[PDB]
Amino acid sequence: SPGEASTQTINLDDRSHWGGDLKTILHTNMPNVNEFMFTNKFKARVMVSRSL
Amino acid sequence: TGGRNSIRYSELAPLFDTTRVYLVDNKSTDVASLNYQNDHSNFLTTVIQNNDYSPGEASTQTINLDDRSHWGGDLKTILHTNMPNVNEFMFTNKFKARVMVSRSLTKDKQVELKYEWVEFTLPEGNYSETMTIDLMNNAIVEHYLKVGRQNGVLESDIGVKFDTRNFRLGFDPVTGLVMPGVYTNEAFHPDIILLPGCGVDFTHSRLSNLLGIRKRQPFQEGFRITYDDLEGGNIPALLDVDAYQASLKDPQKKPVIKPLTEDSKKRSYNLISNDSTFTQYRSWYLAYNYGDPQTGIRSWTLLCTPDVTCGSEQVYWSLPDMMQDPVTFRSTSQISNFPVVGAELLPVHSKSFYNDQAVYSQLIRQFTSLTHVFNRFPENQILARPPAPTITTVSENVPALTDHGTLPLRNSIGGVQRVTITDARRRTCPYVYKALGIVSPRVLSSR
Repeated sequence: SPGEASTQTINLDDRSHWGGDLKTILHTNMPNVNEFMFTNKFKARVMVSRSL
Repeated sequence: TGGRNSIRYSELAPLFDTTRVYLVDNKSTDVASLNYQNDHSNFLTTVIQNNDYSPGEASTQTINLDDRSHWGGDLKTILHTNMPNVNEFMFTNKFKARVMVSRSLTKDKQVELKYEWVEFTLPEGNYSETMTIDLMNNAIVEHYLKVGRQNGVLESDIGVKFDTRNFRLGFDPVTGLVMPGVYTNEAFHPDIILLPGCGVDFTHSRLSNLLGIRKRQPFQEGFRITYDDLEGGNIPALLDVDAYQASLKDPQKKPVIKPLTEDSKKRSYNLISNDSTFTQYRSWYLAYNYGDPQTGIRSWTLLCTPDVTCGSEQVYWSLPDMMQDPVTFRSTSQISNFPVVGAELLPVHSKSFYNDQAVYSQLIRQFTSLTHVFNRFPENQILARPPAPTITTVSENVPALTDHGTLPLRNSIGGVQRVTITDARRRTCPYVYKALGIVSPRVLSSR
């Protein structure tokens, strides 16, 4: 079971300090502008009223 | 041994050399909390027999066989079932047969006989060697009703019957007839009586074994036995008793030649020719014993003892959480593939008893009275009711105090072990009332 597996363990030998090589494959699809990367907002000051 | 013994538990102190851990189901605290949704053939047990801890909590603690040694334990077990003779699981409640299902005068003036394969099922229950047969014949009839008859089918032509007598004892080498005018109703092994255009298949039923008709080379998926197969060995016809007796008053030939044709209530005995002394009805027994041994069924089939149990099948124990996985077994979590530590025959034997009721019944239907759903054709000598054999057998369940060897086990036995009994096909077995395991670890070697 996945649960059951969560119990078992891989045991690198105890008598030695071990190390591992970590290679990874990352793939995204984030868009140009969006709310998260803060590319969808921007404050500007404009004219909002004109009266005599 | 020396420092390698120590069997330890949380603070409870050092125990030295073999001891005993117990695998039990009936443990009260466990039931309620762990194996609620499970059954006796696949449950969880707390092996920690310490009164003070929750079952959950216990599931944490562990029995530690000393680390410095490879340990082993003796596994004795008590298995007790109660599985019935016939049932859906062991495939003893189903069996396909091909019967007549329609009879109508086709469009011109010729006729039509259409046949079909139908699966009949028995009411689950534990039966006799015989009453089982009967249940089958009945199940054939029960169908003839819902369909057969109400479509031009006359009992005078029901296609399959499971009887039990040697339909050719009275037979006379010259007259070509069963002289005594009655097929001597003594029991001699289950048989199968077919008719033209039909037969039976056991491809998916152990009932075959109940009958005692085994395939001469079993590992062949498929078991169909049809008319055309039962060659040579058609039930000879009964001689006309009356015609013969009534004669002898006046070249000058006698009433012999007359082979009866039908019986009271005029049931056709379907004779091949208005000539031939042989009826169209064909018997397996007859075939096997009397027709060409090198060509007949005697060739590809084998005649043998009944056995109600339908076949001694075995079961497999598995204690995944407490014992090292035997040689080639892969370790997993798929219940239907756990490692196996012990095999044993499923606790069922066949007791035999002497039948007095053998003849008692021949002296009650000779003195007319009601009928059973079993003898719906009393006056037929063929669709009659197979004679009860003396010595019936009955599937009987029995406790099996078995004992598997001594197995290698892990040195860190979990607070909660999982027990699992499986069958040949690998699935729990509903018919298990009690499983009990006793393990006695003891040092085997050193690390």
